[PDB]
Amino acid sequence: SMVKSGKARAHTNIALIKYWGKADETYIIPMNNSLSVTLDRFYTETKVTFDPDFTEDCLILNGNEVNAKEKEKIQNYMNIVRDLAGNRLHARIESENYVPTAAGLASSASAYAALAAACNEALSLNLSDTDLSRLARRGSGSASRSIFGGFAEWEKGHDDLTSYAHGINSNGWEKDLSMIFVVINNQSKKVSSRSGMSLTRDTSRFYQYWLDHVDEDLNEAKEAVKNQDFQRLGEVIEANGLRMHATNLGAQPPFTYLVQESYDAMAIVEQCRKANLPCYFTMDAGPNVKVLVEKKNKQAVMEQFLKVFDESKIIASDIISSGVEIIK
Amino acid sequence: MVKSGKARAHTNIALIKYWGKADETYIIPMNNSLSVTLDRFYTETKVTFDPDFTEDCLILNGNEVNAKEKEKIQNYMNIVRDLAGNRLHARIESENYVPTAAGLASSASAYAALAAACNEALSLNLSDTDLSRLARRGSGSASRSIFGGFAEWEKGHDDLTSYAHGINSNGWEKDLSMIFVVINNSRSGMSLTRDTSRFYQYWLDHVDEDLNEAKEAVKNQDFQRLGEVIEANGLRMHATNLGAQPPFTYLVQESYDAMAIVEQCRKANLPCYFTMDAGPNVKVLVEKKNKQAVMEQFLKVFDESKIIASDIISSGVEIIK
Ligand SMILES: O=C(O)[C@@H]1CCCN1C(=O)COP(=O)(O)OP(=O)(O)O
Ligand SMILES: O=C(O)[C@@H]1CCCN1C(=O)COP(=O)(O)OP(=O)(O)O
Repeated sequence: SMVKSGKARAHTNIALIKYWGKADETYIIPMNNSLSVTLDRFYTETKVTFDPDFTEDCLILNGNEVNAKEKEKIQNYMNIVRDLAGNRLHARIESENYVPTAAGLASSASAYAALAAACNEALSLNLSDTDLSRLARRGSGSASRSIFGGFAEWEKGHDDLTSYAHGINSNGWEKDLSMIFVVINNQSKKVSSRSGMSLTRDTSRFYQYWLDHVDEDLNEAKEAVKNQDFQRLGEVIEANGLRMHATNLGAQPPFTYLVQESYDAMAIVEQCRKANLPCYFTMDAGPNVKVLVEKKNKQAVMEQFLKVFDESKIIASDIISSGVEIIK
Repeated sequence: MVKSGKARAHTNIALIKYWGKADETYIIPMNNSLSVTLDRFYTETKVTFDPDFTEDCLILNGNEVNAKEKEKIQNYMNIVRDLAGNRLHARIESENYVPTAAGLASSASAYAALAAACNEALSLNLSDTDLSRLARRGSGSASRSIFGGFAEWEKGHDDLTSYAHGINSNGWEKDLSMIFVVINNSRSGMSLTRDTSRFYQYWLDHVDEDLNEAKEAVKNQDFQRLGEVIEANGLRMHATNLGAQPPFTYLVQESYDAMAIVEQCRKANLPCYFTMDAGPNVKVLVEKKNKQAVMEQFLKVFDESKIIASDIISSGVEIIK
């Protein structure tokens, strides 16, 4: 009778125009806008239960305790929630990732968007989509975008109030598109995108080059979406993604997320283009290659990869039209 | 009635990179380049023109050359026949003094030595300029190996104007060394990149400024200043390949491991700077006074057999005998 709960499902998203580097490390304010598509196949379901008897926040992930470290980090995030709601209630958070994390797919975007929405629901905060995006953003930058379906854009702003995402209307175009995930063999050594982007943003000799072109890329991609022009969107996003990886090469000292196998998959995309199967690739904080393709060519493109790659390593998802949702 | 000559040329490493051709037929580059010539790695080549020879023969390290190289040699020798004004075919006996199967060895020392050997054999008395032009026709990088120490290849605009020259640094080269880090996993890569790379314009926009900064650092013997610009330039070159259609890279994780050690050395008062060519090997420029200290840092991580140092040689291509 004194316990408040809410549960939400939020889907992962992949940046076509990259978020890479922060203006503000504390509040997670980015150096540039980003543009993403939200994936139907992969998502996180998160329940939060607030109870006055709880003395601290507890996080249960895929049925298992998290270590004292994750627990510490989740408690700090929930302080933001408590401050926002004006209460001192602690919560038990029970989360399930339905994201291929072992295969290298990121879950922080769906995780924080799900948590943000679940809290809004549990506490009856009535946050707008803008304020939900802002709350999610404090947990993970890319989470700001997972509040939304289809195409979404993160507006960088200049502070906590002005940095947030919104959904882009594409006249239903997202329903015609898909993404193929090529799972690429990589080392299982620890990697962090927050840490990588910070080293690059602070020291990279090629970071200015990234900054000088990103707005142009973004405008070009947005214009391509307004026109449902697949080739035009693809060319700029593929180039934007490669420029992002270029910046890491200029870091002090340099680094890369790509491995030879990543390059083999890229070669396959170009082969597909020359054989009249339009598609374009992007890569994130890892070697996995993501292939944007029109839904009607999804299978034809997949068969080309399935010549080279194990069946288990080629995973396609549609792009979902709806945004974060409240569930049982 | 037999004409023979022998020459030794040393490999050189581009500090400001040659990457991309304006003209594929005459090997004219999109930009100037700046290299240092190495003491340790070289090619000795003997050429013999026998009227009784009907076809060009290349024996390399006691063995015969593959089909692609053989064809390349016969095409190149035609240029030499044309220049000389004879029709003599030649037996070429060439020896590479480099560590075996380590990704070293260079078209640069090979064609520079071949050019000088022919020059000697046929008594052409070519000026250094025209000798660099002849070497250029075999391999662009060979234009620079005619010289020792620092050398610059001036791109010019045709066969006559595109050649290298040696740079006088008042003996500065005697104070410098280069450490090779051998790591396991160009005309074709640079071709794809020059023709298709989405980032090639970025390369062209900055190369001339890098070159000037590099040449000015050399006049002042300013190691840190030279090092910083050449490291950035090297990395921009590999960036261009990332934007190629489709993208490719010469670097592997261990290449990045070596670069990280260079960075730690700098932070430990041991100035040194890296560069990479058309492969994963990392080359580290360092002053002689710090060579051993920097090598010790590498030997903490890499095997001794993989860490190979060379001085920068002051003299240029050289006739043997
Ligand atoms: O997907 C993204 O938006 C960008 C573009 C390329 C990959 N990437 C990332 O890895 C972003 O990783 P995040 O977990 O959102 O970083 P934080 O804000 O520090 O929490
Ligand atoms: O060393 C060089 O000067 C450049 C800079 C980076 C690497 N590199 C090369 O691989 C040049 O290789 P080359 O055999 O001279 O090229 P070609 O004129 O087509 O024969």
